[PDB]
Amino acid sequence: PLIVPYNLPLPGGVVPRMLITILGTVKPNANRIALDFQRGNDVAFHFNPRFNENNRRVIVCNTKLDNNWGREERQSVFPFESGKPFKIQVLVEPDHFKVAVNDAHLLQYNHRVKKLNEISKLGISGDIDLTSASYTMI
Ligand SMILES: OC[C@H]1O[C@@H](SC[C@@H](O)Cn2cc(-c3cccc(F)c3)nn2)[C@H](O)[C@@H](n2cc(-c3cccc(F)c3)nn2)[C@H]1O
Repeated sequence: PLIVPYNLPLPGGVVPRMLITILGTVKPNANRIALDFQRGNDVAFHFNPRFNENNRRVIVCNTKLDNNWGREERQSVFPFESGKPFKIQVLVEPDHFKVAVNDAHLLQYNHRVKKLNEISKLGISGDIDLTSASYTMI
């Protein structure tokens, strides 16, 4: 039963074969969730499920550099459900982040920030009850 927003340090940055697992429950009437992999003030990977963008559900992914957002990558497959428990897994691969939700592959995000060892914090925010956030090496 962790506090949101939650900041999870990633000691020494991310590395290929690192697996991050987030367990929680989506609040009723949730509007948004966000995972922010941070390199200092920059956001290397922003993963942003939106439950009502013009009455559509969409996942927006982006990178923020020098306080400016880049080109969005959008995914219309939406596995989250208001009120229900979820599992997000982020596997770091050499050329992308690989995201699975409830054990089903969802998307890959090509690395725009290439100093992977400097991506050393994960922020978790939005309309969820957070149960656990951890990492391991596979
Ligand atoms: O990009 C990423 C950014 O977006 C902006 S909103 C502006 C664009 O969404 C508009 N737009 C559409 C398009 C486009 C591109 C292709 C197709 C198409 F149809 C449209 N191009 N630009 C949003 O404020 C940003 N944010 C979210 C949060 C946040 C904080 C706490 C909790 C939480 F859950 C989230 N903090 N900052 C972050 O999410």
